[PDB]
Amino acid sequence: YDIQAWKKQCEELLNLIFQCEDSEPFRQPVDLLEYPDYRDIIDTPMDFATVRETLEAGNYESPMELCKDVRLIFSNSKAYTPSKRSRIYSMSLRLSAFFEEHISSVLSDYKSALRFHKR
Ligand SMILES: COc1cc(Br)ccc1CC(=O)O
Ligand SMILES: COc1cc(Br)ccc1CC(=O)O
Repeated sequence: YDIQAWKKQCEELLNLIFQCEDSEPFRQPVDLLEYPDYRDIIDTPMDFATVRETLEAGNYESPMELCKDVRLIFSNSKAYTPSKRSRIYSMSLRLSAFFEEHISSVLSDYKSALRFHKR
């Protein structure tokens, strides 16, 4: 029932994401020089370095907030892709499946810890 445990769990999950090849297009903000129309389609850019930095600065209050930002990386990829068969979008789907598979217990444990605290 550790209310703070999600933070290190998210740091470890981000380490796994950064280790894998599929995260390369999502590690840093999208290069606007290589994709000049990006901000015409995407309102809120997001990347894994920004998520990790927000976490490390103590600027997430819960794993749900981190999860909303990570999901924004994947929804931005889906919205910017010219095709559902594109290389970068296909990497985003694999990374999203891995992220969802691992964030589920982090969210459940956190919500369980808060319920126990409220008793
Ligand atoms: C992650 O942003 C993208 C998502 C998709 Br889908 C296609 C291209 C980009 C730009 C980039 O390759 O950084
Ligand atoms: C850290 O990422 C992974 C680790 C393992 Br094991 C399997 C799949 C992935 C996701 C991906 O490579 O897209």
